[PDB]
Amino acid sequence: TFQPLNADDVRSYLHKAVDFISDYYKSVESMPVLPNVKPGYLQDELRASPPTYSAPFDVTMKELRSSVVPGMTHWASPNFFAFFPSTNSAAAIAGDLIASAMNTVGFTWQASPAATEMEVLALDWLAQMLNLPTSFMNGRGTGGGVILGTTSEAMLVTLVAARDAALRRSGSDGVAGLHRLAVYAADQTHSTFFKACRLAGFDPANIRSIPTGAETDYGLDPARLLEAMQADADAGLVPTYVCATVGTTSSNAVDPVGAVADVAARFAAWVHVDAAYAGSACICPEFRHHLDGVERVDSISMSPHKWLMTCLDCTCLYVRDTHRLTGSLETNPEYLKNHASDSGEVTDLKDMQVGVGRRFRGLKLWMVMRTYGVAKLQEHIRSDVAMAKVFEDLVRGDDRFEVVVPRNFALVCFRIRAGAGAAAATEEDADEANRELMERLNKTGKAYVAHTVVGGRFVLRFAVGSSLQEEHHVRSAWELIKKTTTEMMN
Amino acid sequence: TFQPLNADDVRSYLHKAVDFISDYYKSVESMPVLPNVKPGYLQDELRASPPTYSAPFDVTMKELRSSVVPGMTHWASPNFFAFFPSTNSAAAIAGDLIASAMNTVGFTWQASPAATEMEVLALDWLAQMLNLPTSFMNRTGEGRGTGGGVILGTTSEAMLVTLVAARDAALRRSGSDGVAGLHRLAVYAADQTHSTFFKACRLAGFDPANIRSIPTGAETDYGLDPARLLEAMQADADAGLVPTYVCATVGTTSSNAVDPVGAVADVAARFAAWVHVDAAYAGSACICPEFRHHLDGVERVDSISMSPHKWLMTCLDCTCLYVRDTHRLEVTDLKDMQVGVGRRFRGLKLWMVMRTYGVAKLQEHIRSDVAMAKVFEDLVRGDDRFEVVVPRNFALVCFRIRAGAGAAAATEEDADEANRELMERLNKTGKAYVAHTVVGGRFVLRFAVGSSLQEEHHVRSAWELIKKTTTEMMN
Ligand SMILES: *Cc1c(COP(=O)(O)O)cnc(C)c1O
Ligand SMILES: *Cc1c(COP(=O)(O)O)cnc(C)c1O
Ligand SMILES: [Ca+2]
Ligand SMILES: [Ca+2]
Ligand SMILES: [Ca+2]
Ligand SMILES: [Ca+2]
Repeated sequence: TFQPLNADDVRSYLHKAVDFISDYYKSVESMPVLPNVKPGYLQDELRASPPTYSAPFDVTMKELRSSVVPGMTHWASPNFFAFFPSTNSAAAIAGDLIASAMNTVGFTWQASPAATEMEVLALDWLAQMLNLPTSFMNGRGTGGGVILGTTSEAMLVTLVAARDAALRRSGSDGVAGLHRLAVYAADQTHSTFFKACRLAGFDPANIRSIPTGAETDYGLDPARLLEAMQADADAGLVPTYVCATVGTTSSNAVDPVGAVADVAARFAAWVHVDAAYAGSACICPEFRHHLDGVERVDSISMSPHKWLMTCLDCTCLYVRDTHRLTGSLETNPEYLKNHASDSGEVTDLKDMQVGVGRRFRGLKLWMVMRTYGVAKLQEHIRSDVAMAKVFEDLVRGDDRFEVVVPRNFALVCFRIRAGAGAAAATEEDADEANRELMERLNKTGKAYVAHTVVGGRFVLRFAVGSSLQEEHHVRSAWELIKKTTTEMMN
Repeated sequence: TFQPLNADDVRSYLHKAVDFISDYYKSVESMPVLPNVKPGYLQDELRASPPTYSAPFDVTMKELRSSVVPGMTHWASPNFFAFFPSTNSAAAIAGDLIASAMNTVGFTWQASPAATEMEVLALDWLAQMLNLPTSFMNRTGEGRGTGGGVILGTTSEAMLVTLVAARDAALRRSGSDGVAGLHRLAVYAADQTHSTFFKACRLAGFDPANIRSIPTGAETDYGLDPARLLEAMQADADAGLVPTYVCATVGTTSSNAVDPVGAVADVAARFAAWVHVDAAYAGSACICPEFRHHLDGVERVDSISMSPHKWLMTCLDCTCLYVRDTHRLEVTDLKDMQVGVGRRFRGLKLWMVMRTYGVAKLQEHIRSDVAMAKVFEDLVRGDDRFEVVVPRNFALVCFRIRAGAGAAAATEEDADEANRELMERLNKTGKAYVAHTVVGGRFVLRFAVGSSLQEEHHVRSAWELIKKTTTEMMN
């Protein structure tokens, strides 16, 4: 008699959720971006124990509005300027809602053919937008792709494939040889790469974080990479894997992809390109040069759930040889066996990821591309970049401020210059002035700004592109920075 | 001038999705559970390249109805009897829809306080339903517990991150220079533990030579024999290897065997090995007192996982990992014990399920699935041509046509072929989806009760179809 998917409840709960969402988008800008709660508030307000009895879903939604929403940081706010925006769209939310309701589990093709074939089709469409070489999709090709939750999983599975190949060819006695494998990335590489290395069992003493400096705009210098890898090879270590980043998290530095692949090829090392954020911009011809050389790397990942209007989670991994991944990741449990899998004519996507089950993530990505089309997706990239250029040129027109690195995409790095005011004579002073500025913009509730460290300096990041954000939001943000800065001097 | 979240599109697209969903549940039983498509069907229906121009969302929805839905396997069907059902609820779907619209990333408490606290809260609520010791809890009623939890994507992820924590702890215990001593670490699980666990062991860098799959037999109903485990671990310790981690499963995938948790924890304690309980499916049943005995001894293990996205009415992804006494590793989940950093607000839908329906309805949800499974099991036991292969512990029944049922099921090899034929004929009708396993070297049909729209009459009707089909086979 209890039917959790009864027709009446399905329609009314979801209608109430849609009403909440409409109200939320109309009212989010008026809320403070950052909340004013203390750790532990939530269990105080909800209770410590689940209710014994049921409640009308209107009560659940009231507690959502009363206790959850006021304790949120509003990533959807047009005044959220931190990290990178989680850009979103009605088509993507619609697609994920439909996937959640059908709730298929696509470990094998047979487990739901449409879920796997649409994932393959969405990956292929995106590869076409990105102008990936045909070696990255799939009649003799060996390339292909998989949608994963995170860049970390994409790093982990390619690290495992590279690890297993290095151990096999170098003659390791089982994993006795694992302590001789070495891996390489610039010191601007996201911290999650180094964690994935540790997960896969690489020795922390052999995880090389290569220094970068202002001379290359903090991109990886391939001469410094070659020297590190050669020194390891001369010491009896096995260079195994290099991560190059296009669009680093701190300052949007860009590693030279082709030059890195050429260096790594001297050692037969795996090369993965992390383009989690800036990959989406490469659907535009004027940005596609940042991926030159990708035809010589082993794998590349990017996240539509950053800059391609697809809600979390959605990270796309492309490899030139899927057999290298399935060799490490495949299983063949009896209860999943089926004629299609046996035939070799399908790829079961459990064999391209860590886990077994998986959501129908292909649906929302296809719905975004199918509904909006390439031209609109390109104009979405370009309008975000143009807003960022407005903000950069505003920073450059005020001699109290400096733009710390060149702007490649929609992120501007800036700070209060030294010698800008009495409260910033030295550069250690200017450091504390910028920290004060940031904490003052955040208490306002009309901004969320977070910082980074660029060449030993305290720097404010301004990451443009929250989906609700328009040009006037960025200009008003500039006025608020200017205004707050003046009040700090006197 | 293009606004992807403009008010008109948000309402109209979502209302069209809700209409599709309402229609889907009302009509999914009339569709064949398994589709009649061949590999590659989709690229013959839809365009090969992404469109340059935009299209009305109605066109997108028409292609979903015309080309996607006909190629799906309907997990939501009441006649879906395979694997474990992905049980679901209006509250869970609503919660995941709201999470997608807010679209926050909770990689720190500050990156969204409500999101981190709600995940912690949802985990602490479920821990109470499971009657876990406070050593697995973050907050208690008036203070703090000594443990913690995190909401992960898969049971495989839970195994991987606990394997990594145990691996690193054993390397320090054994004075390894970095990973130099990794080749000495051994790991253990029954041969009925999911193959994804042995894959996770290889992912974490354990040596294939040291990954132990312990044989099980019918004498323990394919549960792990702790004496066999002790023998294997003692042998490795005597050879200079370091016993590092044991996985005990409550409700194995193939036949729902149950490993003896407390006995496994005691054997493993003699070597200081990490013990993880995998209760991906059966964990949800342990919110009922008549099932909670299966978790006796959990106070002595190191970690336990279960997946609400199997049997607790929460759509994928939702796997809960609990770790005891996390100091050995203000209000935060164990964010370092996941593969990635930035992922969805998974806790909202889990809280909405518990807050909207309550503990009593969740328990009756478990009990009424088990009662349907018992009905099916008694129907099978009442027909001499069939046998129930192992005792039914939860809502999965394993059965087969036995040898001697007919002239076409004379030898045990013939019964194997007849069971495969029965399965394929059932699936061809579109009125069922059944899949198989192998138990004690015999081909066995699984019957997994619990798809959310499924009622008792669906189960009785499936049994009549099984009888009808078997009769037509034996001529
Ligand atoms: C966003 C970001 C990541 C995030 O990694 P996850 O594992 O998905 O959380 C990694 N690399 C770059 C360059 C990023 O911008
Ligand atoms: C579900 C199942 C698994 C597989 O889990 P994933 O979440 O798909 O990785 C592992 N163990 C058991 C007992 C299962 O039922
Ligand atoms: Ca195969
Ligand atoms: Ca924009
Ligand atoms: Ca209190
Ligand atoms: Ca039920």
